[PDB]
Amino acid sequence: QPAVRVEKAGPVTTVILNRPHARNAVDGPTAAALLAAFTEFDADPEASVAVLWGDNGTFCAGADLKAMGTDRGNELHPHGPGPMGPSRLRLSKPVIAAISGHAVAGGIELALWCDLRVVEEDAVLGVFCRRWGVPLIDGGTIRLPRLIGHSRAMDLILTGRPVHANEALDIGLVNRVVARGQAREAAETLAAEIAAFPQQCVRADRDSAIAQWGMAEEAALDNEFGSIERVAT
Amino acid sequence: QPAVRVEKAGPVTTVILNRPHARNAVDGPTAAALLAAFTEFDADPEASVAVLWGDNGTFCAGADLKAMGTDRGNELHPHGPGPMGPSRLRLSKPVIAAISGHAVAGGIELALWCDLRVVEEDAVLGVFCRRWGVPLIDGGTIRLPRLIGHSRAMDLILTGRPVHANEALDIGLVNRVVARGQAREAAETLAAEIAAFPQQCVRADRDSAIAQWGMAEEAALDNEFGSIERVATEALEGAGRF
Amino acid sequence: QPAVRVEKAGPVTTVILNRPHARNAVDGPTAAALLAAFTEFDADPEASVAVLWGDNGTFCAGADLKAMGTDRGNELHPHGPGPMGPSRLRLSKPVIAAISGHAVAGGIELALWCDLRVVEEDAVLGVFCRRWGVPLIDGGTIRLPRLIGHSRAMDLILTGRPVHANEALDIGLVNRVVARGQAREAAETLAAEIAAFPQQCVRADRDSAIAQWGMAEEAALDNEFGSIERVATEALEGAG
Ligand SMILES: [Cl-]
Ligand SMILES: [Cl-]
Repeated sequence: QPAVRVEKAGPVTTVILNRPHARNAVDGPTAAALLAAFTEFDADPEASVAVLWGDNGTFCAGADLKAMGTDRGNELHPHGPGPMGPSRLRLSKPVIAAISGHAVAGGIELALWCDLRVVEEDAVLGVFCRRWGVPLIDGGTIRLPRLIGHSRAMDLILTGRPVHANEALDIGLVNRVVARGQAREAAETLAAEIAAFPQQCVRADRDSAIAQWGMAEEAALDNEFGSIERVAT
Repeated sequence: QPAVRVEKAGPVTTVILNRPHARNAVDGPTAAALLAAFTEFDADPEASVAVLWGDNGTFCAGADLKAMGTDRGNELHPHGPGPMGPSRLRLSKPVIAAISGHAVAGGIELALWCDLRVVEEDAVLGVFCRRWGVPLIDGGTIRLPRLIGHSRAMDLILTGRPVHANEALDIGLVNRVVARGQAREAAETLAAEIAAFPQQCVRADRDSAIAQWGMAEEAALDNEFGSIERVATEALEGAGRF
Repeated sequence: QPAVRVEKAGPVTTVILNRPHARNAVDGPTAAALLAAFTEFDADPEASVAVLWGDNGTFCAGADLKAMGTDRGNELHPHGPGPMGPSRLRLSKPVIAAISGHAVAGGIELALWCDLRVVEEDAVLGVFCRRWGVPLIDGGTIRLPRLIGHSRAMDLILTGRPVHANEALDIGLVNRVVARGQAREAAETLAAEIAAFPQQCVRADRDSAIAQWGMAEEAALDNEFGSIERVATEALEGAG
């Protein structure tokens, strides 16, 4: 019955969202638990790669709209943590989204906060909060243009339209498409593969790819150079 | 036969370029009129989404090469407005390009300045000014890479080659492809769809998506959080529905 | 037998990497020769576009792993030049990658440093250094996300996987795919096409497309406006 649970298999930690009646929507306490799970993952020396997976046939419907306006609603912190929980956490290690069913609104934002996205053939991603007038305040306006280009990003943001798996893959919004029911396993396999590689190197390259955004090239290249030292140590 | 005219249909404002002899090329006075049309749109509280449409079977051929070297030539302002007119204006509300025929040179730049692009199946986009030796000075060198990625932007910019609708859609250069004759209508329908959503929320998300470019992620996320206060009145007005 | 040579045909300069026993891997001395070749190109007023081509059926396998840990290894300079040689050089004129065989590790970074990439249909690109535990330190972490978007870049970087030509084209990692053995010719043809346009204007647009990254839009636009002055002489030359 816990909204969030964590299962580990060697160096891959799977963080699991489970709110069957709420289509894995995330309220205040669920957000805090998601944040706690990723903070533990980040600090855990034995954990190399995480997987974020929604249980029971869907990924995440976004913020819990029933709970908004109540004591259980998402917390609104100007400098973070983000309303969905970990959406402003800059992890030292990668996370793979394992998406079944719907990843919409705050749920697409959690997907986008992950480093890679594995989706099932019938899954749907979208900015559905467009319909409701609830703004993207879990990084969607920053990550969508950077992940897939401003043009496509503006399409998804302005229209709020659904994006199915084949289009999602074609435009780079997701990285793998697998059969129905297979997302968790495919993501965990991918995570295990990334975890088998030399880890300080994975982390130096990842951290640089993320940090370079918004930097002038010379400055970005000076930072990238620091990876040598990271992997010597 | 005014070069620029404006037609409104509820909350959608259509800005129409019409210079049949010049294939909708934009000289100085036309640029000023385009700028004024969009300035008016920006200030009109009843107007939610604009459509930029070229009349008589084409979008825009670029800056008017025939007006070059005359007092009808495009104006060159170091800090704006841009030569094509509205190309350095940051509108508070979105614009959709409705592209028939050609969107080339300064004309592809107008298309890129819009938020979304709907093109007809036989239309052609391109940095044709490459052949002419006329530089991109209406944001093309900035918006092409950010819109479709640096690699494809370099292809289009270096070669100046034509891009047909098929390829344009595949690479994200355009967002919708429709049948010949249908761009204005399809763009207007898409515009009405966007205008039917809660608008302060639309504008908050759009403004952040535009502004985050070049910012460090933390500062960008701090700015994005501002959207809560932007929609506060509108969320309350809609509290019943919600 | 020289590791690097240079051949010119009119305004197109082809820089050729040839280390057939080492799969065109780049050690310290080869890197220095690649840098010198591109430095010469950059200063050559008659050279308009460069082509980077690997001889003998492959492009470049990255840093020479056998030279690594010796005094022939790549040099490590905090502020440049880059270990592969020219990878931190911001050239005043464009370069086209002509890829056969493999462009991996440092080799994919040289490909990404070029402006355009023409690849052979059986060619393979990849971040193979992921397996080796050697970091991307020739701009791959910067150029990959900017070139094809953050999502696809993270795929390639984290997994280190091989990307074939068809996928490469589809995702914008390469710009043209041609038949086996034809990358050099196809790149030289494309280079000559680009060389035939007015060049000050090409260079103004290119420099602005590069410089704008990281800049706020407004500052980027102010910089872009400078292209008018850059082309002033050329515009008059072409006036009538
Ligand atoms: Cl895009
Ligand atoms: Cl991408």
